[PDB]
Amino acid sequence: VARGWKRKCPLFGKGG
Repeated sequence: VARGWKRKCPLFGKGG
């Protein structure tokens, strides 16, 4: 999934 990028994915935060 590409919706949970604000949890364990610090790569895309504000940009997500």
